[PDB]
Amino acid sequence: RLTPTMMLYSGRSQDGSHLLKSGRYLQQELPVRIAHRIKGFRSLPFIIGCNPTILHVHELYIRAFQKLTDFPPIKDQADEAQYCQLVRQLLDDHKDVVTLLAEGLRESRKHIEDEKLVRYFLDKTLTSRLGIRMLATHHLALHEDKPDFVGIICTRLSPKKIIEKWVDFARRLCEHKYGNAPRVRINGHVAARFPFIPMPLDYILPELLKNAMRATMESHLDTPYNVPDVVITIANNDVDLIIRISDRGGGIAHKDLDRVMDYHFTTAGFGFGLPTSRAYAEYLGGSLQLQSLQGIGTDVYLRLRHIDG
Amino acid sequence: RLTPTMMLYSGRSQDGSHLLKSGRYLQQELPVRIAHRIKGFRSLPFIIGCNPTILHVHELYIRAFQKLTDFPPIKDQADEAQYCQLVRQLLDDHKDVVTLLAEGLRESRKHIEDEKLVRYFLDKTLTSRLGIRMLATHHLALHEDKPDFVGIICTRLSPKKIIEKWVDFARRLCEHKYGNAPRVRINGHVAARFPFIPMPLDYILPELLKNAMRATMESHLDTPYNVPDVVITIANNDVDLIIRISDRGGGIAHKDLDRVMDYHFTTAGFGFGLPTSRAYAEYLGGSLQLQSLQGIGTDVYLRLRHIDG
Ligand SMILES: Nc1ncnc2c1ncn2[C@@H]1O[C@H](COP(=O)(O)OP(=O)(O)O)[C@@H](O)[C@H]1O
Ligand SMILES: Nc1ncnc2c1ncn2[C@@H]1O[C@H](COP(=O)(O)OP(=O)(O)O)[C@@H](O)[C@H]1O
Ligand SMILES: O=C(O)[C@@H](Cl)Cc1ccccc1
Ligand SMILES: O=C(O)[C@@H](Cl)Cc1ccccc1
Ligand SMILES: [K+]
Ligand SMILES: [K+]
Ligand SMILES: [Mg+2]
Ligand SMILES: [Mg+2]
Repeated sequence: RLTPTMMLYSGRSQDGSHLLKSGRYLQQELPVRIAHRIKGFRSLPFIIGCNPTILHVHELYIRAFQKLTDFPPIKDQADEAQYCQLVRQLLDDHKDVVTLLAEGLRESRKHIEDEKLVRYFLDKTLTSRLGIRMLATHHLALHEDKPDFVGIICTRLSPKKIIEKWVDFARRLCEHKYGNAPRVRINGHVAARFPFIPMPLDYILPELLKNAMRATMESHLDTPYNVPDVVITIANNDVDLIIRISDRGGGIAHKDLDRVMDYHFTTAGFGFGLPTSRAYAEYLGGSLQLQSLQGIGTDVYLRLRHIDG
Repeated sequence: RLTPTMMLYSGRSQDGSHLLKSGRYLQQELPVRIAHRIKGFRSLPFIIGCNPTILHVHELYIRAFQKLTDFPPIKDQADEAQYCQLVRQLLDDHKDVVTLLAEGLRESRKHIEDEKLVRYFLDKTLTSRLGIRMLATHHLALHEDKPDFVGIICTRLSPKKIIEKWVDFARRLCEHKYGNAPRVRINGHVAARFPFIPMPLDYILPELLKNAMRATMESHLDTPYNVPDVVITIANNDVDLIIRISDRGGGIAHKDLDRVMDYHFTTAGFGFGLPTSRAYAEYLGGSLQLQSLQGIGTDVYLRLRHIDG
């Protein structure tokens, strides 16, 4: 069952033939998708494309294409096993790509007149990248025998559990900077369990939690020891999963509202949290919507489609 | 200070000359706006325009134009006083217009192929009507000496007070039908007071409250004696007033979501509550936005711009 035009193999065999079919799928799929990313770099405005960090990333993708296309057609388990080593190397080599693009683009984008251009390039590049890393990680995970997982697909994911995971994480970060962190309540369908892919949530949830906690602390500088809770509601229905994250952090100002979804815009991280999360949600067939109550707080609505039966 | 291109006179004199200037303004303004509504009827699809209820309303507007244009130019207080009698008559004669349009259009709109057509006609007709009734009522109110009012403009409106007014009202209606009504909590800027025109709120608030209470009751048929509260948050900033109305009434279904803002669409009133409220909010420079958590509830966000300094 599929992410967009990308299928995650739920097949399984004892002879391990599902691993060869998966491996062969990747082998046919990855080079084409990397070619697309390279075409993306080739079409960047010249002046942005000449930035040395952008050039570095452009070269990384070329190298990846080279390694992928030089790898021989998979015929046996020894082949597949070796291909996995390559996939692991590329996953690691490219792990800082978002950060590098942010850096390379930060100034150089100001050099051009179409602001739509960079946004489009980042949405496209980052979401294609997520899709590639999902397929790749899924293949590697097929070798695992974690219970409740078929690759990266959790067969019985609890939204509440994964939210709490990221809450603990964001609270620790927040405490480190402010001395305290809002407490988080979670309500709604807290007992929901369903088949789901965690990975997008692992990107998005911490970004939105960090935003909500930061806003809460910075609007309560006089009582850091007593700040309004962040409240999270889970709604699980047959079509989608909805996670609403509500804070009393004072809201997103009218003057900032039309900018918060721009890559690089920050009123402080490096301003990628919101546009990246939205691009990811929409890529997967969901959405990310903001409701600002200026003077009071912000509600953020994450919607992700369910895995189709 | 103004609604769109319509100015509400805050002028005041002891000789009562502000009343003559206001009266003269109305006299120049109303006939033109009524002419526009008549042109709206003239352009309706023939088959809809021939509906007898639609024809009735079309005639009402013609009569109104006739009476308005036959009235002599205002020169003195006796004139103005008489013009007020006319305005009062028209206000009353036209008080059921929304209901009549709903009825006349209900079936006849199915006869045509552009669904955008009726929506546009209603948005335009209903909002122009609100604007006219606001100007008209404002003029009449200039004769009043209610404290805290300049015409229909409240100089120190409390959002909490007007919300409670409509809560009591909606709860009574709801209790009459279900035996109980959700309790309502109000939070946020509960002590806010500012200059504001109540009239749009008096339309919108009861519509949204009725929706929220109905949804809550119909999703709790087994425990009507114990239903989730409706929760209302007031956010007051320098740009707008935001009133969020949140229920745990189960949400607006995915299959219904794209229809709830259509005139006439109802899953039960007569399906005008939402599209009418949105048209009114947008006419006044605000908005009405819905966030559905299918399986849990709905958040409705009403935003109205503040009176400009
Ligand atoms: N929940 C929130 N409350 C208030 N402001 C927010 C919230 N979420 C985001 N923002 C604003 O949006 C801006 C952009 O957020 P983001 O894309 O995550 O980048 P960053 O957090 O690195 O600035 C933030 O700088 C902040 O001003
Ligand atoms: N808060 C809500 N919760 C659930 N459903 C709602 C809510 N508000 C509106 N709806 C749905 O939207 C439809 C249209 O609402 P409206 O325009 O007010 O007309 P009516 O209430 O007369 O049907 C309703 O019939 C109902 O199905
Ligand atoms: O940019 C990335 O992170 C990805 Cl596209 C690199 C990669 C390519 C192919 C296979 C696995 C990882
Ligand atoms: O349809 C209405 O309610 C309004 Cl437009 C009728 C009216 C016209 C002119 C003055 C006052 C009321
Ligand atoms: K941003
Ligand atoms: K409707
Ligand atoms: Mg952030
Ligand atoms: Mg209604």
